[PDB]
Amino acid sequence: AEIYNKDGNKVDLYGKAVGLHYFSKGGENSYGGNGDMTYARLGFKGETQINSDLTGYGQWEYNFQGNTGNKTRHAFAGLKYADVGSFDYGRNHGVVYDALGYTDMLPEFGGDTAYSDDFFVGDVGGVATYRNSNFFGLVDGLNFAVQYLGKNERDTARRSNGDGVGGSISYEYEGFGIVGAYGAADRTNLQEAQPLGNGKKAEQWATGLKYDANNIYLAANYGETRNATPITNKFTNTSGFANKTQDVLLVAQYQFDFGLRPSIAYTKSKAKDVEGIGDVDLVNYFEVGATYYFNKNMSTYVDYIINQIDSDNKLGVGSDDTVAVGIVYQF
Amino acid sequence: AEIYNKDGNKVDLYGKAVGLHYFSKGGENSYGGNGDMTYARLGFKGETQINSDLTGYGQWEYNFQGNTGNKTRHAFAGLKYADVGSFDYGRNHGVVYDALGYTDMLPEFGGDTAYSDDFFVGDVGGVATYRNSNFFGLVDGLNFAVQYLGKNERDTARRSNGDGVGGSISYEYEGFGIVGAYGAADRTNLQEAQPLGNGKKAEQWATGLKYDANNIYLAANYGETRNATPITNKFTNTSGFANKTQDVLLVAQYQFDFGLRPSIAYTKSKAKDVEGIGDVDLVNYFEVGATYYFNKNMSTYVDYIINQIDSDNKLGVGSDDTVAVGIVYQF
Amino acid sequence: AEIYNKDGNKVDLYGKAVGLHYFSKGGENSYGGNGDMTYARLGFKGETQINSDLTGYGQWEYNFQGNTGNKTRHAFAGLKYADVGSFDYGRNHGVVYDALGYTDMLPEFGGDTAYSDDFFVGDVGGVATYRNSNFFGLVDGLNFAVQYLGKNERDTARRSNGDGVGGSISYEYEGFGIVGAYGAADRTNLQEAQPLGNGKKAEQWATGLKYDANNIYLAANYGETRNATPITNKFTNTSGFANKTQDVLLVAQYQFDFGLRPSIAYTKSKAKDVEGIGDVDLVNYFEVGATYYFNKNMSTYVDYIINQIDSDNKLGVGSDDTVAVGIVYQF
Ligand SMILES: [Zn+2]
Ligand SMILES: [Zn+2]
Ligand SMILES: [Zn+2]
Repeated sequence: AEIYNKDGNKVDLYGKAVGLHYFSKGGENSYGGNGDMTYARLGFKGETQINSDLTGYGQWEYNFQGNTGNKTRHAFAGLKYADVGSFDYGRNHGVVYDALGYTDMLPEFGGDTAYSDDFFVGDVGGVATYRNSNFFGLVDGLNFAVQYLGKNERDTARRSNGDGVGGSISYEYEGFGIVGAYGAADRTNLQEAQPLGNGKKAEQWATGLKYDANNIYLAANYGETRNATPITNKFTNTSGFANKTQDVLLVAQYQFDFGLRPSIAYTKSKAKDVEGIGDVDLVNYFEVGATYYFNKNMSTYVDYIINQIDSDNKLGVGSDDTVAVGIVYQF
Repeated sequence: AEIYNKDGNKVDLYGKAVGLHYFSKGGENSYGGNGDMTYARLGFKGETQINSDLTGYGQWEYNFQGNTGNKTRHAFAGLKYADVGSFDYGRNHGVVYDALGYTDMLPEFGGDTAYSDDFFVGDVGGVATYRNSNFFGLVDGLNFAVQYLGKNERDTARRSNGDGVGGSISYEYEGFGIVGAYGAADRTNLQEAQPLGNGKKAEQWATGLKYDANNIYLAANYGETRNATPITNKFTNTSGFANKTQDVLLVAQYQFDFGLRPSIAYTKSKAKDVEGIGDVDLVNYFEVGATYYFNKNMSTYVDYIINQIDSDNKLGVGSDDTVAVGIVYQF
Repeated sequence: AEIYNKDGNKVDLYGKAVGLHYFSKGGENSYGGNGDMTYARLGFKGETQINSDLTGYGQWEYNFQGNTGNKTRHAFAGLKYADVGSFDYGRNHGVVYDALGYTDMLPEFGGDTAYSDDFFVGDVGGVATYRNSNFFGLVDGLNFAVQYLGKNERDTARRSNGDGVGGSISYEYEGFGIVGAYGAADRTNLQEAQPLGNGKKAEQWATGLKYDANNIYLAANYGETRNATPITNKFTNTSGFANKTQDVLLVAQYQFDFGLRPSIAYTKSKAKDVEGIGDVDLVNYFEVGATYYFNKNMSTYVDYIINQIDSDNKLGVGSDDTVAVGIVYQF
């Protein structure tokens, strides 16, 4: 929904309402919880044409919970020059999300390893991102990004980070996409004080393949982290980071013409060398679900998580299944 | 204010600014308090036409305090089919508000028994509501709704609830409306732990008549609750629910052509079998007030509460008068 | 960006995204801090034409932090009559900001003495403001305002205030503006309980000159306060108000045609008769900075604060420099 178009400036307002309910046994010990999870979104996107070759842009988006959970998701501005690329700064996706966003396609769940405020894998504040598409207008399909992560010292370890760099490479050909991304940063003094996880530097990287054509969507991600994945020991009420993780995400979806979109997926996340515990799974589930698209504005969906986590998990990660049911209006 | 109209999708943005001040003696012991109460509202309403017979819709609205008090008020989406009715899920009005909203017409106050997060009587999160108007297109004026209330377990008893059902019937003829509504739900374990109120099931119901024609508005509500009205003993700092309440609300207003709209009202709420106290009034006042409408966008108002609560109230409910003065811009 | 124009009602939606980073040594002991400070703004402005001579209006604006700091900035409505003036009530600027806003022109910093929730000098809630421009349509350039400040009793002393009055006079001629403003109010019981600052009445006043023409901007402010400037003793973790302050702000800026806008400024704030301390500076710095305007929608900026505060400051006010870098998209 555009609200302004004059002097080469465009503004688009957008938002959605999501009525959303989670079902689990009784649901402290489930994958997703139990109860109401309804929320709304509001944001704008602006693009201004400064000259023939240069464009300016900003974007904001907020999450309002309708059930705590109220969050800015995007807040950034930047410039794009003809074939040199684009620069922007703000709260934006980490560059490793260039890989991980390949499998972030399920109706409600999925994307379990794209934590917010976790350096590079997800929704993070204070990142400057240089981006180049089709490699200086020379090689169509080939894209790359480099990103500087500013130091964020905050009250909790979970949401803090030090100075860091990362980058991504992508190639997109005949309906396929392959991607690799890597990032490293300093850990804050407070993080290194935490019980779990130890090391001066944190690191995250992932690769990915996707196929997005002929009403099919199929994507696979492999990632590894060092000292970067936040974990909590629900038994001893201890927090920190996992020294190493190894994560696999697979998704397969097909889009029927009449608007039904079934989905199957798998997610497995394993921490290694966790202080006190050793090897323990963080995430392990299959997902079967479907979305029904009535049109570009309206949809409903059901998202079942068959949880492979064992009830005897040592970190006390929840072992029960959760199904989400959701109805969505967006503009 | 519509911002989109193409492909049978409409989006309306709306909001208002309310400059608002309350006056009381000195005002801990007043009906309404004392000081600034200014606030703003923002929301959207969308409607998409899926086919000949089916429509999709969503709605969101937020309250921003300008003086804590920041709240989502509506967040829901749903579908409406030609003469079968409508279904929606989200944060919405309880179905008992179908009755109580008859007397919710005063400039600033009123509607004292339509608590938020109180099962069925007001603004509540996690409700699926089926609605039918003109009874399958057969009997004009006759409407009914049934509603399922999902279990909401939260940190305080006041804002939690268990699984529940409710319904409403309404008839609207020659300027009149009559309505009855009823709802029952399980109380959470935490609620039953509270000092005040005891019982496994909570219940609320109300009836109402209104006359809304010839520039007149006249409405009466009677309600009763069991184990559902939140009460606080300000003497002993004790909380819970009233075992029984009996509530009466009357309103009478006339709209002058030149934009003045005087208003008189009465509200009385009595709790019975309150643990330790017995019978005690929660609300007891007369209201005299007026709104001046300059047009569809601008208005000011004054709202005087003559408080009948006695200073010796045993729950320490406040006994002093409050007048509100308010100026409002809306679009 | 206007979204409505029919029946003499106009609504303008507006907002901006600001990617913003502060740089300081290591930055507890700096002027501005250190890290990400990105934020977004959203607001509307409405104007309705009631009759030939009378107009209604409302305005709201919110600040969303993207890094706590989420705030309503404006929320008010009012009426303007042909040559009698205008009245409005809400969260608005104190009338002393009529003076202080002259020097509030730097890219990111500046305006250090226009505290929010500080009676009269800045962003304050619960003020009714009468305003008259060109003195009843008789003397072009000559303007005045009188303002009543309602009592705000809150949990902290810093953000509370009692009943008060203030006013301002302004003259604007051939590119110049001169202004004087004054305000006085009661201090709340809680404020008078604080360690620092003592007196029953608080007072603030300031004068100002500005020159705003030929691509130049030049402004000077002098102010004094009594018992109104909030100060904190970071050594002993003590709070309150300064018994007296004396504040000077100077700014000089030039706007190049091609969009560069260099800026130099000076700010000095001195508290006197501070309980335990005596005479101590609160603010003391030079600013050199520049903004680059690409157009009416896009801009970037750098803002350097050369901090004159001494490391041996007795209130433990921070002594290090801070440079801000920022990119801005607005509509
Ligand atoms: Zn995002
Ligand atoms: Zn409502
Ligand atoms: Zn302001």
